[PDB]
Amino acid sequence: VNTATPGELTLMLYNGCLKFIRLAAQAIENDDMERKNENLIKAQNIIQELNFTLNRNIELSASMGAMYDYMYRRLVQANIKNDTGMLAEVEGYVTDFRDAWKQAIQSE
Amino acid sequence: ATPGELTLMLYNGCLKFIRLAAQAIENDDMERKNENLIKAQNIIQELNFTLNRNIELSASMGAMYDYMYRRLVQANIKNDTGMLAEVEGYVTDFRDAWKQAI
Repeated sequence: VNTATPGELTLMLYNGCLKFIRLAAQAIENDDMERKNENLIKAQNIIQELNFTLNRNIELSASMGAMYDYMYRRLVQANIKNDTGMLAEVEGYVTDFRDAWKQAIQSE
Repeated sequence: ATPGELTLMLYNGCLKFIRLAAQAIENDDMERKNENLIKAQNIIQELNFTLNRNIELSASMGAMYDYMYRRLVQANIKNDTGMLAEVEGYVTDFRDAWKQAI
């Protein structure tokens, strides 16, 4: 909780993608078709996960980044003043981001 | 699998922790308030970092993701490990560059 490294999740997908590709190569060299297909399907899923997020993030642009900064800043300010009020406003913003993101998902 | 799930997951996680924090404050539970508020904060930085990088990589990285996707599909059909190695090289480069950004 105090040691979170911003950006590690994408890193994790990258590491996952590489393992699946490598496992896929081993599956082929050893006549294991089922394990080759499953791993490539998974390697493919990570790429599409990154692809989706990249594209949507480019559309949201820097103003969305300014939005995050604010929220982060507010949660810190709500944590120092025990202001459930500020948690309510931040919750209102995040709720719309999620619903909006949920849409962008189904929308394909 | 649904492309986009993981971010949806982060948003939902972030809402849970924000909500548990509101609960803690009312119960004068400073312990859990801090815990949950830091988690929600970590999620925001996680989303903020990714967004900032993705905008720097630009849409060109997007075309590269499509190609890689197609090469994998092709490599699966051809049982070609040379193609896998190719993609593996790109992903390793992108992962290192990201490991640096962090």
